[PDB]
Amino acid sequence: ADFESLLLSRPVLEGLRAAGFERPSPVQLKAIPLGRCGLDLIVQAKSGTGKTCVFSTIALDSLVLENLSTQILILAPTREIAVQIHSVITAIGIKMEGLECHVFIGGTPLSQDKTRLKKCHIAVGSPGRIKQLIELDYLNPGSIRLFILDEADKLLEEGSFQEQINWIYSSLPASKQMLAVSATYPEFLANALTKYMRDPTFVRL
Ligand SMILES: Nc1ncnc2c1ncn2[C@@H]1O[C@H](COP(=O)(O)OP(=O)(O)O)[C@@H](O)[C@H]1O
Repeated sequence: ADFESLLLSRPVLEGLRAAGFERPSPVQLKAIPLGRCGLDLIVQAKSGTGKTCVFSTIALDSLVLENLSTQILILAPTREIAVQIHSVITAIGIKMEGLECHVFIGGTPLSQDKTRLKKCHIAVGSPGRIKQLIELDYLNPGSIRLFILDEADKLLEEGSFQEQINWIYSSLPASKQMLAVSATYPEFLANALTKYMRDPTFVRL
């Protein structure tokens, strides 16, 4: 089956092909329609199966491009992974004129993040910086409808970002979709995600 059978919009289809993604991987076949349906997803599959591309594709297909507002928030456990996500979104979104996707990490002045957030469809960042930006109302979360956790195991493990993610989650609108993707699903992650997803759909190979 091809990407067309997944009912993606033409700009996303064209972007996928331009970015070198000719046919969906098994996890993409399963997860993309469920993502388009608006369901909360837990996608658990090993590294390299295509999970980053899954959520990036669901995200881009969901965007109202003509509304220059932050509709999608994506968290990553490291600065490098935040940038990797940005690279994937920018590649697949290459046919979407005026797409604004930006990375929010430590080391840039907050005043510059403030300016960048005035033109930002998709915010990608680390939990600490994103929390700070929401607290300052530099990122007003009122237009966010899709909240994505990449490497959710690493995000929510002991000594990581559960407190900040709980806080961010609570700041978001009541009505929203969440996606969590992870290589593993240990008890701590199963338990943590009950805070955010009432009755998630699981996607596994
Ligand atoms: N449909 C596809 N066709 C070809 N290559 C793909 C496809 N989806 C992902 N890839 C590539 O496979 C690798 C792993 O994808 P990624 O989305 O990073 O997986 P994960 O997040 O599960 O580790 C990357 O190099 C990515 O560019």
